[PDB]
Amino acid sequence: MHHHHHHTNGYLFREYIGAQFTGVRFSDVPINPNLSFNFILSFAIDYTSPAGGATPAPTNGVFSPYWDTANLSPADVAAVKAAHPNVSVMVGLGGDSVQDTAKVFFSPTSVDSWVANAVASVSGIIDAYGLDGVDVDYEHFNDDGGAGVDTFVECIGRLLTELKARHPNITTSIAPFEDAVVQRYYQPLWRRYAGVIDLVNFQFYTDVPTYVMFYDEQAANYPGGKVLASFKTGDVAGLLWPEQGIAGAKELQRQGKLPGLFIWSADSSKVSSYGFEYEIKAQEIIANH
Repeated sequence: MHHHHHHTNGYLFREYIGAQFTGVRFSDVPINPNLSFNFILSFAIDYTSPAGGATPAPTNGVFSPYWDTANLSPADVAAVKAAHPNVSVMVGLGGDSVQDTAKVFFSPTSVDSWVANAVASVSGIIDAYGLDGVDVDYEHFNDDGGAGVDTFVECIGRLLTELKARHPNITTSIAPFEDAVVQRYYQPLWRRYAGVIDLVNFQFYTDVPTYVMFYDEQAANYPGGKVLASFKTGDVAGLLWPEQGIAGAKELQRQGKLPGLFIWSADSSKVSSYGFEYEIKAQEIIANH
């Protein structure tokens, strides 16, 4: 039977930046003036510092910036936004590791204690940097006796609900990927708290044979037409990866299935053999339907 024609194509491009300390600055990244552009500062983490060889440990939701704050400061956020009225800057929470040391687990002491610490500390980072929202990117779960799915759903849902109360215009997102545990944690969060989660930054970087079939699996896992496509730069596999992402994004857009697109990461692109070419190509697609 005919499938309903999708009507979701949008004008959003997002760029993760700051995790890899390659000297990248907002001003290095080409910004297409004909779309909505977001940077995502990578990452604030509720772990202690690894500086000088210390072992990071969970802080129960007391987040600190661990991106390259020297090159991506509050003044730098203000400057890129003054030069580019289409730019917003968000803070990412979590990520894989604490500056390439300990893996970042979702490890609350309790819902209420973690939420209280997370609201205060993340609101503090949003205030200090003048930010426009928050991306939730927990990727490691203690799924065999540690903090379970309902604890995660309540922690993130209540954090985003209170931030939407305190910063009513902010943009929230979640960043799941295709891992059975990760999907079990994020799918019920979207079901129970979609009202306070604006975007799904699904990481597409399976035996599913095509990019669009893989995307449609996630559109069905996270209903509402707000799943962004994505790809990664600076890959061991080379330009094969990003070229498949570009082709996938073009095919999604042909089908009305491309609300937006994001790249991991500015830092990787900067030191790649292709510079920011994929940011330019991705933004050309998003700006010119």
